[PDB]
Amino acid sequence: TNKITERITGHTELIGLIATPIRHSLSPTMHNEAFAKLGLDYVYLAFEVGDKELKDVVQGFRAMNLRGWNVSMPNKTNIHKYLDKLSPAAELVGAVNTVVNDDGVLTGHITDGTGYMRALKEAGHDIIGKKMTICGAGGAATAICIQAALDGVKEISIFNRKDDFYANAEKTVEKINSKTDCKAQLFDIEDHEQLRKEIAESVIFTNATGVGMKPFEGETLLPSADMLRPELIVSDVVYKPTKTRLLEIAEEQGCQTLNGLGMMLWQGAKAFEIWTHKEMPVDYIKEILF
Amino acid sequence: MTNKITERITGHTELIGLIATPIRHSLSPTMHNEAFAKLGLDYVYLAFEVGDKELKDVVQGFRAMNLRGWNVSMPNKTNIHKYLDKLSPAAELVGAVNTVVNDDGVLTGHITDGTGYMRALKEAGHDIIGKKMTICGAGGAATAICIQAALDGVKEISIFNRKDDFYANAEKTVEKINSKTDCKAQLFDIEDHEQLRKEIAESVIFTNATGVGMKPFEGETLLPSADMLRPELIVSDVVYKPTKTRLLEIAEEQGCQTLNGLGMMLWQGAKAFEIWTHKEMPVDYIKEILF
Ligand SMILES: NC(=O)c1ccc[n+]([C@@H]2O[C@H](COP(=O)([O-])OP(=O)(O)OC[C@H]3O[C@@H](n4cnc5c(N)ncnc54)[C@H](O)[C@@H]3O)[C@@H](O)[C@H]2O)c1
Ligand SMILES: NC(=O)c1ccc[n+]([C@@H]2O[C@H](COP(=O)([O-])OP(=O)(O)OC[C@H]3O[C@@H](n4cnc5c(N)ncnc54)[C@H](O)[C@@H]3O)[C@@H](O)[C@H]2O)c1
Repeated sequence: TNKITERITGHTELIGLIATPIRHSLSPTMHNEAFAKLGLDYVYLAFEVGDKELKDVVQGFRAMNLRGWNVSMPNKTNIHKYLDKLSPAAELVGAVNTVVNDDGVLTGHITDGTGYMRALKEAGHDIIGKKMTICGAGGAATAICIQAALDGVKEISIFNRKDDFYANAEKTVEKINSKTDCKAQLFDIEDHEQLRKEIAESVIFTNATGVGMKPFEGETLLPSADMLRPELIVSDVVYKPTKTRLLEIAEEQGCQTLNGLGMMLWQGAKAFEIWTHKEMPVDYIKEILF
Repeated sequence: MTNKITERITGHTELIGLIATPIRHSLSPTMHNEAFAKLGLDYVYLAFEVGDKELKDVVQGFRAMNLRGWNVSMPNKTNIHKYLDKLSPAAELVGAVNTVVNDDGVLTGHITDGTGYMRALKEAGHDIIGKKMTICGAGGAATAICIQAALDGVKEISIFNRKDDFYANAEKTVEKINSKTDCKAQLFDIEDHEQLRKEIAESVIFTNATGVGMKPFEGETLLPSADMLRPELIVSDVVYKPTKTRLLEIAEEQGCQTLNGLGMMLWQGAKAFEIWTHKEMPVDYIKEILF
């Protein structure tokens, strides 16, 4: 006996993911499994789209009436030119990773920061009204620092090395202090004495850099274990490995820890809720993915 | 060893589109997604509501998206050549495109309905190559069939159609056939029953390529009387919903061998499937699932 098994028919609609490289992404599995579970007639697909293709793809998407899509490197900071509106965070961050189409009007959103903050809250970590020291000034750190500010974190000390992102960090600081009530400051990651004071004075220490992840597995920006203390919360955006070097040291010091699994899941949920006004079953998806 | 990921669509899966409007009740996506699943090809087929105002932006967007290919239907078949790079011989002579394939950034337009019709006949043991056909219709499907038929080597084709918007198209099709193929084509009024009787009597096959037999015209047929048919004559209809139109009902009763449009539909898909993947769609397996 043989019958129809494909849930994809002429009624099925598309949610995209446009970036490059991108085909190894886990996001399609996340959303497809989420749609399947909820009985939603959508499929999610990734497309290799870069600078040269971006304008055409978005015009194409409007013409195809797509409900929305994700956007990843190297399009996140450029896509606003082809959108109609931006969420407060996208406008403040200057990056878009999620687009939604409402009656032809394209609104750009940024869900990485939201996801990160949500994952903390779900993990039972309250950093609202408290201080955070964070490493990094890239796409993720920026979204985290701004969403954190917008959510009510009182103070953020940012540490980054003197590379291509330091100037972005400076903007993040300036953006945070001028258009937010959160107080932010930037420090060189090599300023180890300042790093010590900032960590001691923070309820959370967060890695938002590629350090800890390939090609830097087994490496941490943390110079010494004695900069951590038992009550300190230590988090990392990295989740492959499930325990970075930083999170290993953290456990050894008695700290409570959290890798990036939560953040990737909840940034997916955010996107999903934006497109469907439904809650992604994170616990279910989590099981399926890991 | 457990693997709950039951969804075969990942960041690797590529897209084959269908652009037209209306188009969401189309069966094509089931057809290809089932074929892809069965063969293990990492592809998915989706439909998009695309019409005149959206066509140019969509095709330009599929190029940017580097899609492998897509199907095209009403009302885009005759306008799409404008945004393509090359056309198959049949696509250029027909002037319509229903299938596009992207080879290294170069988009080629193909027309598979005529190909699908002829293939279905051959699979059903009917050889009309070098013979005469009488056909009813002057719409997209009839035009594709007549032109492909001529290209495949049909010797002569008598076309019948009512005096509606399509008659002018028929005349054009006749001219295309006579001037660029070795086939002889003539056009007659469908209400000229005596010419119809004669053409059918001189043909090896009689084909309906109009919407008569299909709702809102079920139970109805353009064939004025059973008298015009005979046991040897092959009678075919492009319609397959219903699977047995009044025409095929009458033809059967007169001892004729019949064939509905179910093969045309399957083999039109098969052709597309083959232009895109260079593989054979398993028609037999897909027919079980669909119908
Ligand atoms: N959990 C999630 O869902 C999630 C989401 C986004 C990003 N991430 C992870 O966060 C990390 C950074 O992402 P991004 O998009 O912001 O990257 P990015 O390229 O935008 O930023 C790179 C950041 O890491 C720093 N950096 C890189 N190499 C370094 C080194 N050797 N020493 C010191 N600092 C270094 C840079 O200064 C900068 O702050 C990646 O590992 C990524 O996988 C995780
Ligand atoms: N088997 C397949 O895969 C396949 C593929 C394409 C079309 N079709 C079917 O073939 C039929 C025609 O397709 P098309 O796209 O060429 O249609 P079309 O709208 O382009 O053309 C309609 C044709 O039918 C004729 N017609 C319609 N109503 C009539 C009537 N009451 N009396 C006399 N003539 C009439 C017109 O004269 C014209 O030639 C439809 O029923 C369609 O569903 C089947």
